[PDB]
Amino acid sequence: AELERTFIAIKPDGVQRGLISEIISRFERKGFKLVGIKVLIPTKQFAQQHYHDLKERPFFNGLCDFLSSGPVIAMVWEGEGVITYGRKLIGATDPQKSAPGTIRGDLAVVVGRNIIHGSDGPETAKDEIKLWFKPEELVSFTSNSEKWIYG
Amino acid sequence: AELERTFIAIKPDGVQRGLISEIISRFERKGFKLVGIKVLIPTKQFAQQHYHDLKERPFFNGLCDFLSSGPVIAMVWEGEGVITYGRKLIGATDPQKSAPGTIRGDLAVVVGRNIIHGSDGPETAKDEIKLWFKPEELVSFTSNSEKWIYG
Amino acid sequence: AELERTFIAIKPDGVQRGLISEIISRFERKGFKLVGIKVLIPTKQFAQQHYHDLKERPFFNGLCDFLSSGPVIAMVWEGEGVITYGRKLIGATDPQKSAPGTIRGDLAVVVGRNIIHGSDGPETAKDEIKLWFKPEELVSFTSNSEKWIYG
Amino acid sequence: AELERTFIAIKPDGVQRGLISEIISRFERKGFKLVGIKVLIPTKQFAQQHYHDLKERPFFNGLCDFLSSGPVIAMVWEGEGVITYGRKLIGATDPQKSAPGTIRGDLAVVVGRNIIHGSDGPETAKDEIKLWFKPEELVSFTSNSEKWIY
Amino acid sequence: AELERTFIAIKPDGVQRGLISEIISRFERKGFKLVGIKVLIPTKQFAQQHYHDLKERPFFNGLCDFLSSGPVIAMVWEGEGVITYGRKLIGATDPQKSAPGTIRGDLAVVVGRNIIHGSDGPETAKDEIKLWFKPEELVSFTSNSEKWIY
Amino acid sequence: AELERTFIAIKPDGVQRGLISEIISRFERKGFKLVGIKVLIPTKQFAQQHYHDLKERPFFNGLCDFLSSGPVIAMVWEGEGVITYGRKLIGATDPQKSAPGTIRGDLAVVVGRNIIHGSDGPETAKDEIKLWFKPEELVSFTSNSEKWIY
Repeated sequence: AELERTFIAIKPDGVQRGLISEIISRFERKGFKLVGIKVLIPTKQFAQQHYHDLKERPFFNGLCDFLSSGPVIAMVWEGEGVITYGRKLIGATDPQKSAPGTIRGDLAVVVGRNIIHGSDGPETAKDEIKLWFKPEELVSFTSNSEKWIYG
Repeated sequence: AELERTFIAIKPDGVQRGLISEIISRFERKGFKLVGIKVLIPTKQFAQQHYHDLKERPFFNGLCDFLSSGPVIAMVWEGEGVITYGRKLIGATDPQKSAPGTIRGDLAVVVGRNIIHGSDGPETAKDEIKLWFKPEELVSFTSNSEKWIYG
Repeated sequence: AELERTFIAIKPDGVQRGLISEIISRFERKGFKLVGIKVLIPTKQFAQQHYHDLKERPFFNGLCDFLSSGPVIAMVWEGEGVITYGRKLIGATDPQKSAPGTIRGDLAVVVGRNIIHGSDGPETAKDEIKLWFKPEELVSFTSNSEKWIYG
Repeated sequence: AELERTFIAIKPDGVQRGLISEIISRFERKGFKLVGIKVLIPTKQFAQQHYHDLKERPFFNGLCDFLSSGPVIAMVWEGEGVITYGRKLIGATDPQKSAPGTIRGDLAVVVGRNIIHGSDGPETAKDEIKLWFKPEELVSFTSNSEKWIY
Repeated sequence: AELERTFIAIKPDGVQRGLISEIISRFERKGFKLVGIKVLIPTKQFAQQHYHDLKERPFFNGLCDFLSSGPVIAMVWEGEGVITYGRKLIGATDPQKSAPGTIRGDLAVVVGRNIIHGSDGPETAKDEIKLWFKPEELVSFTSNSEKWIY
Repeated sequence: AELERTFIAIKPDGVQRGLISEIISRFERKGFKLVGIKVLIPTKQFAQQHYHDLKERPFFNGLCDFLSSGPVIAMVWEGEGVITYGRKLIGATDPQKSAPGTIRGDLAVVVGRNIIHGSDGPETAKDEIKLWFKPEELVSFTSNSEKWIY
């Protein structure tokens, strides 16, 4: 249960707006642990693979062109219910409908530039991790704070 | 749409409690842009003009005496849906009923000292701006971050 | 009304995770005032006295063993509606169900390690204060900011 | 003594990089009080009568174009020794040589884009304040925290 | 070595200006541990046996009245070299002369209201701690983060 | 000139003490750009070819065991004078001797656990970067804020 993992990615707008430290702190200070991270520029190809679910939607091409229009911070966070909470933390899809206190609510204005992405379910989480990370890049260790975060 | 503007004012209590930087950061870090700002001490007269809508209410006189009991930070923020979000950011009228994460919720205790004011609609927004700022004091420029905030 | 007081305690997990300054700031920056504080390690005995209400529940013993498994920051905050708001600030009992922006929501993961405790009612508040503090340790003064927090 | 005022301006690069809240906080939290503030886009000319003591240098022109390439947050801060501490807060002219903890040392990288400006003396202060603010724009009030700051 | 303790107190002006969280954070985040804390309003007399080494000076009386003009957050911090670093954290006696990054350099303006106090040596520490805390008020535990701090 | 890169790594004690966000912010907010980052648990051996210039010292072994006792956040930052300022940001090798405002002065206590590492020169940088990152792992893009930083 405390081994659940989710995929979080700071999209290009987030990175180009210098929200890395800020976004990372919301997950770090919560008690979740960073078991994988990397910077990279998705190829339009790769982008389409990540969005394979939306391949036949109007905005599909835009999403792919955008997700590959700049650097991206890919991450994998471990923790109990981290997938669900990662979303609670991220906020509504549209910033204008997210409550202050959530990442999108505090740091973004409109849907098209909603700075971050988080897995929306246990399965997509696994797929998304499998797609952005080679198992060698992932880590396994016990945080010192674990005794007090879960006990 | 991305040109909408709202009026935000840090009332005397807010200023006397040193919440300027803090309040400003909630709007700045969101992605909205400061197109007008000034410090000043409203005259009871001016105050009544701003609250003209409440001229025949019990508390009217209190509001006017208070809004002129010290310095005030008047501002105009530009951004898509900034008027509505400016309110979401500000929180409920009564601090005790605002959720943590909102300005009033985090930084104020009771209704009578709810530290800030934001326009509550597209029309009052225009009137309020027209009343606190001479067009010369307002600015127009494109933020560097615009490409990534709206795209 | 502005004299209401509540009991807030940073449990061992909170202290062992270095959340003192952070937790304290949420109450301080709100406008409430610290009228009593101390550090100490509850004895399993004392713990049972504090949890006397849950003496015949499965988890009772766990709670007592835990509340005495390390240092604790006991506090008493004064302010209008501070009891109720202290809870709003703390968030749901289970971190996973607390909204970002609340202490538990931002800084904790699961129910068993929900880092803090706040009185849940005007009566328990009085009892809890009476139990953790000798009247000599409590203070009475008027904050300079009072004129602007309540007026 | 505690009525000393200095002029602080956030340069276009500062504003453009959204450092308004951050900068203002360094001053507000110290105890100084904001007695004058406005946002404006300096005219190429205006820029020149600000950097006038440098009209002799080979960068005066470069400076003037930049100080008008975008919005500027002009400010007036009051407090004892504010002019001098204002500079300590800002740090060395060259970010590379500023100490971590100072505005430029933390938020800027090179001299050409040192995001902020602060009067360097009692005189330049007096002038600078008069050059950027009409006396009405400034306010006079005693902060609630004055009794505990001084 | 890592059991060294120092006495830190937030003066009335500090408390009155709501700097409790801010100050405590500078210490907590460094790695030192809070082993003793209380809030109290020093009696005019109590103030005098604290500033006793200064009963000779012409401000001893002024000091004593002030240290009792309001609430005070008294604290005891433990950690290696805490006494010395505690002072570095606090900064110069005179805020005007403290470096940005230090508690006084960031949150205070003048000497008369330098918001905080920290033991200046191993001895004054020992005494100061005994003068403000009963041995029960202090705690002894090994922080979870000890293994990674030392 | 503005393509200078340095290697920054958050040591196990740093990661274990949840200072990832804090450290990264000191760099991000300055204007430097994250062009390479990964998390990994160095092998006892790997640790040795990093601290190789110290294989002569009586702590080389101690160092190597530690740099592999837990996860590590390895990073590559780009910006003008980044190598040098990166060090100013980090502060003295010994936390006790670092100034408040620096990463070690604020978040660490002793030399043995100084939570972070930063290349000390242009050469060691070049090597260190090549030792920890495959050229694919690094990225090349011009940040939106480049026009206002330089």
